This record gives sequence, structure tokens and C-alpha cells, in this order.
Amino acid sequence: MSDIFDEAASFRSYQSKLGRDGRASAATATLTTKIRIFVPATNSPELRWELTLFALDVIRSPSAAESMKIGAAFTLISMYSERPGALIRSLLNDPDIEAVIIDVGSMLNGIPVMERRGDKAQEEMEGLMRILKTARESSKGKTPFVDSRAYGLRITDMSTLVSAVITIEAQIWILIAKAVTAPDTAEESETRRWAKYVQQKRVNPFFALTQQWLTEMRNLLSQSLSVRKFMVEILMEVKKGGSAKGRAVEIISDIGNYVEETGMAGFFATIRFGLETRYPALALNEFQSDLNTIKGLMLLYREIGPRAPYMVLLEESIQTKFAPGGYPLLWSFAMGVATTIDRSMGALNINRGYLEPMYFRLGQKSARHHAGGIDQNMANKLGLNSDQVAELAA
Amino acid sequence: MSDIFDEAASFRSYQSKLGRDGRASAATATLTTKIRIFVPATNSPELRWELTLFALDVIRSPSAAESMKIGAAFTLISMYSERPGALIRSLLNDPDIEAVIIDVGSMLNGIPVMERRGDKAQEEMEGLMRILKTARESSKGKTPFVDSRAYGLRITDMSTLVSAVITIEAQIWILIAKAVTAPDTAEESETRRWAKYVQQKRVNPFFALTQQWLTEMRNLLSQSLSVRKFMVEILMEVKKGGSAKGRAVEIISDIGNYVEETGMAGFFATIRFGLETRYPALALNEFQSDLNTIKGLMLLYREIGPRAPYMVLLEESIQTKFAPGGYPLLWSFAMGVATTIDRSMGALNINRGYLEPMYFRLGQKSARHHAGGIDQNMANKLGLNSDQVAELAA
Amino acid sequence: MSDIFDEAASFRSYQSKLGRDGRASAATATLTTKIRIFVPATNSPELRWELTLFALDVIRSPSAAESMKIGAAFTLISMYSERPGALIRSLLNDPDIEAVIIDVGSMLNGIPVMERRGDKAQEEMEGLMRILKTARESSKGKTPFVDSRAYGLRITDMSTLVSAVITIEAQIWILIAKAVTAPDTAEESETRRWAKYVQQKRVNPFFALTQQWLTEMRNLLSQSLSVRKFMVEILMEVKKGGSAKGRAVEIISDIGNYVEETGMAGFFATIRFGLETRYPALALNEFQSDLNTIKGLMLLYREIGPRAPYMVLLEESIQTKFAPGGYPLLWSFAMGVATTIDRSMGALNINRGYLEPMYFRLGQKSARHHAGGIDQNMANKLGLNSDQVAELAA
Amino acid sequence: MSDIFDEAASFRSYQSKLGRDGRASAATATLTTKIRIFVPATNSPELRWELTLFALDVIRSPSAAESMKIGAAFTLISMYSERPGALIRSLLNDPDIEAVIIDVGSMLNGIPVMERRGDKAQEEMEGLMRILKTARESSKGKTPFVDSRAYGLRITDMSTLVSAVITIEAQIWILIAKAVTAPDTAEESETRRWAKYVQQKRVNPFFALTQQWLTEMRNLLSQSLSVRKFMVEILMEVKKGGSAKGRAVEIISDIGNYVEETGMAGFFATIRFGLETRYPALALNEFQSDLNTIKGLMLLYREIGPRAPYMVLLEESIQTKFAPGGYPLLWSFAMGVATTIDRSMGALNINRGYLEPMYFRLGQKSARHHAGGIDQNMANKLGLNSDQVAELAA
RNA sequence: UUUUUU
RNA sequence: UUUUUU
RNA sequence: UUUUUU
RNA sequence: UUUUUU
RNA sequence: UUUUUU
RNA sequence: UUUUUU
Repeated sequence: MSDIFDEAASFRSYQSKLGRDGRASAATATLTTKIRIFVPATNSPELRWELTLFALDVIRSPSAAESMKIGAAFTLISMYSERPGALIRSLLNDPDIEAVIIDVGSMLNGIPVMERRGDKAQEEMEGLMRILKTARESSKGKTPFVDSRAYGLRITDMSTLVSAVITIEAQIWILIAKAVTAPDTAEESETRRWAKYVQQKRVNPFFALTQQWLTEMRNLLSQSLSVRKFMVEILMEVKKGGSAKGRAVEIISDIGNYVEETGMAGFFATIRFGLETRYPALALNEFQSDLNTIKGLMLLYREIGPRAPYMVLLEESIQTKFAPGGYPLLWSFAMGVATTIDRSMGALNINRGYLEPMYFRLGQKSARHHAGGIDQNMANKLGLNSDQVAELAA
Repeated sequence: MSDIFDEAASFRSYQSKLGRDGRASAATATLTTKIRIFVPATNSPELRWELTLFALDVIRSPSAAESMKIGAAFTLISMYSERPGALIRSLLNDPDIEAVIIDVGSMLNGIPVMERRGDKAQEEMEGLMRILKTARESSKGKTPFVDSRAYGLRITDMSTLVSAVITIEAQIWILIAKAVTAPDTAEESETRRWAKYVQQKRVNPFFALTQQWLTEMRNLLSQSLSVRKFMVEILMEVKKGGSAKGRAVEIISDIGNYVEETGMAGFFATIRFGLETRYPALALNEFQSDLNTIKGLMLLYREIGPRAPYMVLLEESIQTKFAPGGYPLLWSFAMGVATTIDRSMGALNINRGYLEPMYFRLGQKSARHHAGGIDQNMANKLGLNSDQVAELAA
Repeated sequence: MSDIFDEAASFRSYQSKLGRDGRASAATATLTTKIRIFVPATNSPELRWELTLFALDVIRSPSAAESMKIGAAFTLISMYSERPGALIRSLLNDPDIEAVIIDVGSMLNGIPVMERRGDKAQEEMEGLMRILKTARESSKGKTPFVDSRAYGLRITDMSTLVSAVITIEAQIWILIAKAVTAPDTAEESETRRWAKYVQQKRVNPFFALTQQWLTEMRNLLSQSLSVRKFMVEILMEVKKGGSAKGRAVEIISDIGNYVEETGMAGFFATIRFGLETRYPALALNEFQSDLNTIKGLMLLYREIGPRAPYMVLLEESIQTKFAPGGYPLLWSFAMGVATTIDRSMGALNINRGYLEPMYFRLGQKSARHHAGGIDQNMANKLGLNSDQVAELAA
Repeated sequence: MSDIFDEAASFRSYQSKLGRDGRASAATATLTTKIRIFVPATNSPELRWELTLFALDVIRSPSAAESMKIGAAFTLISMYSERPGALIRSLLNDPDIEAVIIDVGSMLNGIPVMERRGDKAQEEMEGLMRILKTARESSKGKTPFVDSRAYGLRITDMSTLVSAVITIEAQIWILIAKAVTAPDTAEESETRRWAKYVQQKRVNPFFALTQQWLTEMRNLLSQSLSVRKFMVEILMEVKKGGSAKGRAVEIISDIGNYVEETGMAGFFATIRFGLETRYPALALNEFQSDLNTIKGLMLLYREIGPRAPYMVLLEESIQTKFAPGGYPLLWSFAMGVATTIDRSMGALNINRGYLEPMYFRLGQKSARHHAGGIDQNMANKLGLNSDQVAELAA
């Protein structure tokens, strides 16, 4: 009767937020891994330049352990800040890892431990020398930068160090946009971002890393989750306005503008196209369940919080519920109308197992052959029937 | 049902202002660069004239470091004020740089440090002499001014110094309008502004810098963000009325009238043409999402504050969300009707990847062949059907 | 009549807080002096030990400039903190001086500048070498510590460094109690404090500086006001409870317990003895004005704020109004009863020009020969007349 | 007039809580020392017995570093708990030190590191062997226990291990009562406590450590503040009732009953004797200031919190204000009446510099020759005048 | 600063 | 201005 | 700490 | 930017 | 990202 | 799970 079909809606709403309530216990505590991070102790430009060169070499090194690579990545990311240790310690929310901040102090060819020399330090020094030697020998004499003069470059001016560091941060931060979604199909959007930032003169093109180093760093970023979590935390903190933003922070926020809502193109495309742009072909007895699921998904997305856009980057378990597969019909309709309407829509790889070609064809027809689609008109267009006819005439 | 398609609007509104709340921490502090600024200590016209000649030479100098160029630019901009040091210190909001104000004191061919002569001063003196020599030799004997007599000119009268300084400030401030949007396509609007100010007799044409110096200064301004931030802060402070405005301040505000809303022509054109000038072809099921996005953008623009018009100049990350690409359909419609209606509209370079030629054609037709477009008439024009027919007859 | 003698009280109350209202302008800005502070960049014990040895040598050095001595003192005081630069920058309220924090980085015999070596650094290195040589030659081969082995001691363990640093901070902080009140008559209370802290095992007596170095440091502390202001700010910050206190902080607070209310023994003795311990000889027509002045002084002291106890250390101008001389009669009475009652009271040098021997004799008599002094008894001692007689019998 | 002498009370009350308000900053952060703690990983009795034997040897060792001694003490104290690591981590509030909990795992003659054997482990093994050898050689073949058979004793039963561990904890916890007050004058009250616990059969006398080991451990406890802080935290946590108490916890609480209010005998004796036991000789114009100070001290003690009784153990700076010296007159009176009344009172060493023999004699007379001291009688003893006379007749 | 008993 | 004890 | 009666 | 009348 | 006029 | 544009 009347009561049923509403009890169903309440049941689905309750099932969506079924057990996602309360607070968990500390028993489910992940084992922690020690990660050694080399941060610059002082503000001298030469020390910071040598440190970032060392971090580039370590990241490029093939014999480097994963923990050393994560340490080098953390050193690189926090290089712009005047207090990298404070930035790392105050913007770390990774239960998987524990970070031991190490102030570099002075600067040799590698790093001088300067803590009980001879006792448990010489082995670390030889290890760092081996890492550097393997990094330099692995490449065919090619420096990490696309320009050989950028590697063996002496930096003593603060402005030059700042420019080079900003360029390195920009080139690193380009990769996060398509690091886990489709790392193989990258180097096109990344090149577009690099060209955009070069044309804006925000980055000096002299310090441009080669594509081999970029591929290695992207592979490291995709393999590791702690680096992604740290960078997402940095993005969230920068997104919060209120204070003055520096050049590095502004570049990071501009990149995060592209980073947001990555890996969830299906859901947002479904929203924008199938749900909005109201077409008379919506209520047809095969889209009502999908509409209810979509509404529940919007409520869940609002409930998640500030980490919702970067759900794929943090690899949230909630992301699976957002993926198409629970609403294949409306999703297929929406991507059909998207591919017919948006030219850019159509390069997306959507050869899934629930394509529903009938509904894709229905959406394709609904986009063009359906009708002009005159929605409720606040202004009284009494004589616009001929206008609608002319618009549909194309 | 009824509830859906409104939950969507609330979801998009919440997603727009998703994480832009709260206050950030001091951990994300950009590394600061020392910038040396030479300000005139006294009000003697000869000292100020020599100082601005030195600043012109330093800016024109090719061997000058970037920090020295920024110092010379800051010296030039604050030259009009009777207390340049106070103006710089009370109108600086650049976290990227720290300014060390240096009172010039006396005036030699370069600048006399007059602080422990011999100790850490002789090297600076030789450096300044090298800068001046390189600046003079780099040009083919051409002075920065278009008139050779304007360079080696003795100034002892306050009025002549004021006139020359005002001319230099005007010619510098013309460049900010098209410094980052399209610096290459400049020298047309800049020449138009210069002709306008010459015809108004606000600037004395004798102190007219050559186009080579203007190109060098524009390149420096585009490369550097601190100078842009300082000049935008000056524009914002001058825009606030209430006090008496001097000739320099009035010229600066008149230039800022053109400076405002630069680099965002797409968004404002979309507003003015597609949104306003209500055409019966608006509600057609492919513009509703764009309308919602545009409304959210207006709310965001109102929320930003007084820095909203100069978003491109400060290179805000929020500017990316305002750029066309998130609403290509309504944007294309609006630029179509603009190019058909506004003659000046059409010189804009809009060969983007989301042009949507079908909607551009639809807007072109909507501008002329659609209808006369009679909106709600407060006055009862019962007999104006023939008037509308005659108006449409063209 | 009745109205008069109350208008007088209101007049004196208004005269006390006559012009101490409103906010001052920035025109009265003291000229600032640059002070170079060498802080340890890292946490390595050897670097910190070498740095504090260098600071001890600089303080002991006779050829050192005053600014260098203040820098060495600031380096010494903030040595215990893990972030000396942050502690100095967040606890500095000295308009007289500006502090340029310098991270030491590495550690040579002196300090390596490690910033454009050769350019404006070699002269500083030779200056530091001259400072060290003069410091070592000035003494008759005597190390700053009372033990010659404590100077040329290698420190690699964190615990030993912490113990030595705590001892040095304690021995430095003993001097502030009697640095400006009576520096010449010191070395008795200072020795008592040192013995107290040795018996408590809070300080290791091996790192005990000689008395010559202590005298030099006390002279430097008395000469300089910025060091006193910084140490008073540290005392005020430590006094505020709420957080966990370390060994250094606990020692500093324990010393500040003695530091408080220094240099104002006359006023507080007058309060405690003349005002409290109510004697029938108070209201005698020569103490009413002094009572009114004392009440006004209490109101002023409450109004001053948290800096009231350390008024002599900061050399407040308000301290002059608190000194005896505006109420010599009641002050003389109070010191008379104090010298008769308190055995320790009597070592105070009070041979002032307003001693009023008649009132001193009156107080001496009031202490003993006056009466037993039975105040209002809450418990009804109906039979205690004989008890009072026996008590007065002595 | 009437207003004065109350403004004085308000002034003293405000001066007592002068600057003890607000929250301190993190700039005043003490440097932290790494402390290595060896905790038993499993519950096997043999492993725990070997671990506590090793800790006893390390504490007795003269060549052991202070950090190793603190680690051994922490291992000993938390030995009773089934999860020593959790107990240490959840009951540590020492900003001076950082604790790195180390699970022992297996058990060799010393401790097997069992973490990358050969790499940075062999040196630690040789160090532990040297520590054990020096500990065994330093003594004249004397085991830490008073019985030679208790050292080389095999423990495989859980009950025997529990009994031995409880005995060791008891003998360690006896020392805290007089570790910092008068460690030299100990071994009398400690022997009395040991005899009390032996007569109660709570501790098995077979595991009785020799007096040399007890003296060494007491010296270590007096030297170190972190161990005292940890043990005081344990005492505070145990004092909070509500849960079931084990034998070790009950013994610890019984010992803490004696531990409480240590090192503050002067203040509490002054309270109990001078303030309570109301004598007609109180209000005599030389005790009113002391009464006000005592009231302020009671308010401060109530305001301090649960850490108030163990103020001397934590070496609070607030303890100095509680010590006699700010109220020598009432203190002398109270100790006089105490020495006349309480037989145990009189062994206290009170040969201070502010004894005031006149007031001590006055208190001695007030105790006996003053009067019977009949206070307000709720029951109407109309005929008890002869009873009071007989009571005074003695 | 502290030196009792409990 | 200041010269004790704590 | 405790040493009665009940 | 401005180019009338008043 | 941006390329008009004002 | 993901593969557009921005």
C-alpha cells in the first residue's frame, strides 16, 4: 500500500550507514616502520642545495631501500619550508610509519652524521657512499635534470635556491594527479601542467628533471602510501585559507586544484550528467533505485569530511561503494549523454563489464534526438515555441 | 522525486566551499629572501633624481641580480612618497621576501654606504660601479628615456622632480595591466594609455622611457611576484577613499581602474553576456549545471574579499576554479553572443579545447535571428507589437 | 567640616593615578642595536658543549665588545632548550635591541660561518680567533670552571651535556638575585644558594665556574638591561603553571622564588611590620598620611600587573614612587620594629637621610615595652588576663 | 581606618597567586635524553628472574652509565606488572627523558638483542658483558642479596618468582620515604619498615638485599629525578581506588602512606601544633602575619592538586614558599609546643637561622605552664572548675 | 631546601 | 635607587 | 601494622 | 578621458 | 592559466 | 579500483 516503498527507502538509508558509528579500539594497531628523514638544520642555500641533490640521487638510486626512498621523498617535499622538521612533525597522520627527524648539520659529499663518529656511523657513511655511487652509475651519465649544467651547479644566492627548490616541488607535485589512477597514461597532462607553469613564469625551466627520473619518482609514489598521505595532508592544510600564502604554497594549491576529485570521474560524471541536466527519460522504472543510491552516496560524501575528494589517493575503503557497479544503469546513461555532449568526455576508459549498451544508446538519443529540453521558465516566454523549434532545428 | 535535484544543489554548494574553512598553521612557512631597498633619506630633489636614475640603470642592467632588480623596482615605486621607507614597511604583505630598508643618506655617482667605510663596503661600491658600467655599456649608448637630454639632466627644482617622478611612475604602472595576461601582445593598450595621459597633461612627455627599457621592466615584473603583490597592495590601499588624493595617487587609481578584473575576461564576459541579457535559449537542459556553477562562483567571489579583482596578479589558486573549463557550454554561448554583439569582443584569443562549436553557433543565432527579446515591461505597451516588429526588421 | 579630610583622600588617590592612562604613540621609539646570537642548530651534545665553552670564553674575554657579550649571554641562557632560536624569538620583549638569530651549523675551534666563505666571513673568523686568544691569555691559565679538567672535557653523552648545561644555567641564574641591588655584597647568598643546590643533588659540582668568571658575568649582567629583561621574561613565563616542568625550568623557578620582590625590601618590610602586626601606636597623627600613601601604593602595585615583583630588575620608573622617602615616618617605625623582632632584619643597610631616630626609638619601644598586644579574640578567653601577664613577663 | 588592614589581606592574597595563571608556551622545552629500558617480553618466571638479576647487577655496577642505571631501575620497578611496557608507557610524565621500550625476548647470560646480529649489536653485547663483569668484581664476592644462595637460585615456579619480585619491590620502595629528605640518616626507619613487612609475612625474608646495594640504589634514586617522578606517578595512580589491588599494589600503597607529606614536616607541624590546639597566646600582634601567610599556604596547597603531598619528591618550586622562613615566629612557637607535647617531636633537626629562642620559650611555657586550656564546651560542665584544677595539678 | 613518629 | 632572611 | 573480651 | 547647448 | 574594449 | 578535460 502507501506505507511500502517508503519503508524501503528508510531501509536503504539505514543500510548505507549500517555499522559506521562509534569509536574503534586501539587493539587494531598496525605495526610501525622506522623512517629516517634528513632535514636541513640551517638556512644556508648551499647546504639545502646539496641536500636536495642528495635526495634526488637517492630517489634515482636503484639500490636504495624503500625506507630510504621515503625519507628522501619527505626531505624533498618539506625542503621549501624554513623548518622542515616542524612541518613534517605537525603534518603527519600516518599510523603505518614513524618518522625520526634527523637534522643534517654540516654537509659533506654525502651527509656527516656528526654523532659519535666511528661508533655506528662509519657503516652508515659507507652505505650512503654506495647509494650515491649506484645512483650515478645506474644512469648512462645522465643527471636527474634535463640540463647537465643544472646538476653540478654551485648555489650561494638564496633567490636561486628558492627558484630551483620551487621548480623541483612543482615537478614532483605534478605527478600526484595521475599517480594511482593511470600512471602509465601520464606524461601528457603532466607535460601540459609543466607548460602551463612555465608560461606563467612561476617555475624556472632550467631546473627541469628528465623523464626517467620523473617515471622513477612516480613509481615510488604509486608504490608507497605514506608519501601520498603526507602530501594529501599538506594539500588539505594549504586549502584552508586565512593566512598569507607563499609561492610554494600557491603552486601547491594550484596543483591540488587539479588533484581534487581524482580517481572518481565515474561518480561525479554520473552526478553532473545523469542527475543534473534534467531529461524527461529519467523516471522510467529502471533509474529510481540508482537515484536512491546516488542520494545515499551524496549523504555519505558529505558525512566523510574534508578527506572526501582525496579518497582514491588515501585508498579509502569507502571509495569502493562510490565506484560505478552499484548503479550501472544510470551510470551508463550519464556517460552516454556525457560522450555525446562533452568532447573531452570520450577519452575515458570505461570498457567495464556492466556497460548496458541499451541504456548507453538511450542516453545518446536523449542527448540530441530527445527534445530541446525546456525546463521551468521563470520568465514568461509565451512566444518562444518557435524559438525552441529553431533551437532544435540545429 | 521532489527531494532529489535539490539535494544535488546543496551538495554542489557544499562541495564548492568544501575545505576552505579554519586557520592554517605556521609550519607551512616559506623560506624568506633578503631584499635590499635603497630609499631616499631626505627630500632634496637632486638626491631623489640621482636615486631614480640609478634605479633605472639597475633595472636596465643585464648583469644585475634579481634581488637587486626587485630592490630597484621597490625604490622606483615608492619614490613619489615623502617617506618611502614608511610606505614600504606599512604596505608590505609578502611572506616570500623580507625587506631591509636602507636610507641612502648622501649621493655619489652610485650610492655611498656611509657605514664603516672600508669594512664590508668597498666590495659593495665596486659591485654598484660594475652594475652601472654594464647597464651603460649594454645599450648602444641609448639612455632609458626616449630623449637623450632627459638622462643627463640636472634637477634642482621640486616641481620638475615631481613631474619627472610622476611620469616614471605612470609609465611603470601602465605595464601591470597586461604584464601577466599577455605581455607579448602589449605595447598597443600601453601606448593608448600613455597617449591618454599625455592628452590630459597629467604627465610631461619629456620624461618618456624607451620601449626597450619598458620591455625589460615588463619582463622583470612578470618574472617576479613580490613586486606584483606590493603594487596590488598599493592599488587596494589607494582604492579605499576617505582622504585627499595626490597627483601620483590619482594617476595610480586611474590606472588601477583598468588594472581591475584583469586576466578573468572569460568569467566576467560569461556573466555579462550569457547570464544577463536574458535569452529564451538559456533553460535548455545543457546550461543548468553551468548556471549552478556560475552562482557558486559568484558566492565564492563575494567571499574572497577585496583581493578578488586582482586574483590573476597575485596568482591565487582560486583563480583556476573561475577559469572557463568547468562550464564550457554556457561560456561558449556567452562568447558567441558577445562576438556577435560587442565589436571589441572578438579580438580575444579563445581558441581553447572546449569551444563547443554547436553552442557557439547557437549563441550567434540567439543574438540576432532568435527574437527581439522583449522582457517584462513595467510600462504597458499594448500597441508596441508593431514597434517590436519594426525593431526586429532591422 | 565633615566633607573635608575625605576630599583630601580622593585628591591623593586621583593624584597617584594622575596621568597613567591612555596609550602612547610610536614617535617615542628607541634606537635599536643589532645583537648577534649564536644558537645551536642541532641537538648533538658535542656541538652544544663546544658552543657553551665558546660562550663562556667570550663572556670571560676582556676584548669582547658589549654586543658580543650580550650574544654570548643569550646563547648561554637558551642553551638548555631544544630550540634556542624559537625560545629567544618567542620570549623577547626588548625595544632597545633587535636580535638576529644565527644557526651555528657545524663547529670548528671557533664558529664556522658557512655562508659565502671568503666574502665577509674571513674577518669575522679572525675576530673570533682574536676573542678566544684574548680570553685565554687574560686569565693566568685559569679555566672558567674551578676544575681545570672541566674545560678540556670531551662530551659525547646527552646526559653529561644536560647535567653540565644545567649546572651552568644554575650558576648564572644565582647572580640575578643580587645583581643590581648590591652586587658588591654578593658571594654570600650566592654561595648559600650553590650549597643548597649541591646538597639537593640538582647540580653536579664538577662543572663549577670560578669566582672570577662569576664576577665578570655579574658585572656584565648589571651593566646590561636587555639580558635582565630577557631573564625576567623567562621567569614570568616559567612562573605560569599548567604544563610539565623540566629540570632546568624547575631550577629556574626555584631561583626566581628568591628573585621575586628583590630591591624593594623597604616597602615590603614597611607593609609587613608597620602595617600588619597592629600596634596601638599606629594612629598618632603622624602616620595617617603614610597609611594613605601605603594604600595608594598597594593599589598601584595591584594595577601594575605580573611585572610588579621584578620592578627593580627592569628598572621601572614606578619603582621610585615605591621607595621609602615618601613615607619616612611609618617606614622608620616599621624598620625599628623589624630590627627588634626579626634577627635577620638588621643586616639591611638603611643609613638613609630620613631615618627619623625618634620614630625608630618609638618603634623599638613599641615592639617590646609597649604591651602584649592582644588583638580581637574570636575565642572567649575570659581567664587569660593572667596568661597575658605571664606572656609579657618574658 | 576600617578599610585599611583588609586591603592588606586582599593584597597579600593577590600577591600569593600573583602570576600563577594562564598556560605556558612550548618554547621552554627541555632537551630530552634517550633512556633504554629492558622489559620482559613474556611471562616465563625464569626469564623475569634472570632479568631482575641483571637489573640488580647493573644497578650495583660502578662502571654503568647513568642512563643504564635509570633503565635498570625502570625495569625493576615495573617488573611486577604482567605488561611492564604498557605500564611504563601509560604512567610516564617526564619531559626530561624519552623512554624507548625494548622487549627482551630470549635470555642469555646478559640480554640477546636479537635484531640484526653482528650489525650494531656485538658492541652492545660486549658492553653488557663488561657491565656484568665490573659489577661482579667490584663487590668482594658479595651478592646483592644478604644470602649468597639467593643470587644463584633457579626459579621455575611462578609463585616463587612473584614472592621474590614483591620482596625486591618492597625493599626498593622503602628508600623513597627518606631518599631526598635525609638519605644519610636513613637505615633506621627503613629497617623498621622492613621488620614491619616481615612480621606481616607480606615479604619473604630470604630475598633480602644487602645494605651496600641499598645504599647504592638510594644514592642513584637521590641523584635522579626521572625515577622519582615515575615512582610518584605510580603512587598517585595506586592511591586512586576503585579497582582490585594486588599484593604488589597493596604494598606500594602501604609504603606510600609513609611516603606522603615527606620533606614538609615543618609546615605540617606548624599547622597541627601552632594553628590547631588553640592556645590563648596566639593573637599577640606577632603571629597575625604568620596566620595570614599560613592561610594563603593552605589555599595554595588546595589549589596545587593531587601532586601536593609529593612536592619535595618532584622538587617543585612551590615547595620553597611552604618551607619555614616566611613565618619563623609561628613556626618556632609550634615546634616549641610540639617538642614539649610530642615525644617523637624533638628528633627533628631544626637548628635553622631563624629559631627565635624567645618564641620557642614562649611556646614551651604555653604547652604546660600556660593553663589547662578549656575550649568552648558543648556539654554544660557547670561543676568542672575543680576538674580543670585537678587536671592542671598534674 | 631537608633531617620525628606514623 | 639599592644593600636581611627566604 | 597487630597482640582484650565478645 | 574629453570635444553640444545652457 | 591568460590573450577585447574600458 | 582506476584510465577525459579542468
